Amino acid sequence: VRRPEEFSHNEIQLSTGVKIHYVREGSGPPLLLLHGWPGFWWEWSKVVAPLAEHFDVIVPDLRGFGDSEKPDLGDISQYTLDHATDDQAALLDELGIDEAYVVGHDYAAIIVHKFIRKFRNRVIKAAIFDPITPDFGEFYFGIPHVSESWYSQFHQTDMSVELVSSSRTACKIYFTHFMNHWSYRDELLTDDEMEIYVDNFMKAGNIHGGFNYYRANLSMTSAPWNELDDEVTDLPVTILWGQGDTVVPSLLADRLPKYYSNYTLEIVEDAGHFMMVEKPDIVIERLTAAFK
Amino acid sequence: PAVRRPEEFSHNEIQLSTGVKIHYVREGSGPPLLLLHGWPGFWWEWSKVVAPLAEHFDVIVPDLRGFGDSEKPDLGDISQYTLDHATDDQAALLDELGIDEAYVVGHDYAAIIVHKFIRKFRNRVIKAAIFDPITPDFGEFYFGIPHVSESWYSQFHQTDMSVELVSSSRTACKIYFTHFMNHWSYRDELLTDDEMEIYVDNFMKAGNIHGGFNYYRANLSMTSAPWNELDDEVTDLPVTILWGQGDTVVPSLLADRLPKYYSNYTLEIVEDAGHFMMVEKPDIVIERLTAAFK
Ligand SMILES: [Mg+2]
Repeated sequence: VRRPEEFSHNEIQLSTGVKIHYVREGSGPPLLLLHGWPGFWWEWSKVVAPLAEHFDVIVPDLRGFGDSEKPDLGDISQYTLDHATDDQAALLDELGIDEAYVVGHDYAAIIVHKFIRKFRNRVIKAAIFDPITPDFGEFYFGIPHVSESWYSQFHQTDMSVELVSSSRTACKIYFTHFMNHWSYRDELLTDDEMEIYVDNFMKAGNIHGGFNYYRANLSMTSAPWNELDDEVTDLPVTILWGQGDTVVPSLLADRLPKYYSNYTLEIVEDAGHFMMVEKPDIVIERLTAAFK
Repeated sequence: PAVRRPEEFSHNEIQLSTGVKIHYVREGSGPPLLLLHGWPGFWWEWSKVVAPLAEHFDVIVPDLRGFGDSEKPDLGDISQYTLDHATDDQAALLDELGIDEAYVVGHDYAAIIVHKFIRKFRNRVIKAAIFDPITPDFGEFYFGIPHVSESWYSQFHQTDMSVELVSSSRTACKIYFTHFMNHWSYRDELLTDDEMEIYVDNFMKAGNIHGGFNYYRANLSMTSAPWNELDDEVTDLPVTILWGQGDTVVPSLLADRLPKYYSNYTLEIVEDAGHFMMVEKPDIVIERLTAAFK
């Protein structure tokens, strides 16, 4: 287990008005790895050094997460996924990168979906794990998947922030459920690993900032998708799907042709929602091979 | 120390033909009147209306199985937490008290219990009243869009983590339940802090958190069917319906569904009341029940 401090840390101010934290190492074509919720850059820790043999690996914290800036926590409008998508192109800008390989899942599955249609000329190839497409809502908020999406509505309440942040123990109890339930195997993280997550989420504004994503993009009056996002894209895309993902299940894969005309699909039977945590060997091999 | 303390009632615990030990308080002289709580709650949610009602009724206020000081059936066996069981418990309690027929009042989970009781045990009801009723119709709306913004908690309770988090301390327990007491109420703050501490005292008892959540696992999981073909019966029992317009979880726009199941009822929408009519507007409860049950 390679700890957060055993990485090379950076912080820069982007044109989008927000300060973004990221780690970086390796040499080669740029490779941007984007986390979701629950998460922050460190969820990719198992795969950074191996990929750094072939890529300039760049792993930022999304705004509202990790050590990146939390916009005014009372301003839900700064937590749209469109903002976080613009943050990624502005990061490449600030680093003098013309185009990059892009990888995302969970919330970052939407960012990548948006990114390669709005910033097509900034992406070489892309990969998405357990992708989420504009037609996801009808299922996600439907019967019986409401059994799984309840947390998105929990996070609209002020009491959710108050309860989850009431102590380290309450924080660990809450987040431990999603890491395991959304995973193929019964226990995803070692206790020490989970403790590093609690360290992260007990940072000022991180519980609140993460829930604002749900208030900004998954409320009953939220409209996070754009007309642009309905475009079929012919970008070469690598799709991996964890058959164990209970919240974004692999059966939704029959919807990919609605939006992608040139993709590979691999359903991993013994993986769930966190491919880079549970099956890092696979993430490493397929990205190295797909990205030349 | 500003409301009738829970110690200041006449308590009794009784084993029933159904196999559970039921706890209840009782006082008053008159025709019998059974008052049934829901979630979050226990017998003491009716405490503001018991003594005023006890001047004309024989008030009987039990803890539902899984709640309060009533027995928790095996917590790993959700089959013992269906609303059919809790309805039978009410008849079993009348039996054990020598009561042939009673006035009956229910809301929330007890709104369902009453719906079933007045159809299966019509022989045992004089008249009934339901606050913010819940009909067999309910699921399509409760789990529909956008009400999933309000029913998330029913699915939260399916998880093991919900029990682990909410029982983690008095603080967590109080933060959690405070949300529902207030959010489901017309006014911003339903309970005084001292009243809330009594609620926390109750839910920090062994199995009261787990047991309450089991009602959601037995009756409101996606594989549940708590309703029966009988419950589709249209009943002509005279039913008093009071509806809090500020109720966010069982909203009063649902009143158009009542004729589907009731042919002899009164309806009054209370503008400045929410999900807990007997807590937020105790006077209306007292005045309406005493008027209807004469
Ligand atoms: Mg699992």
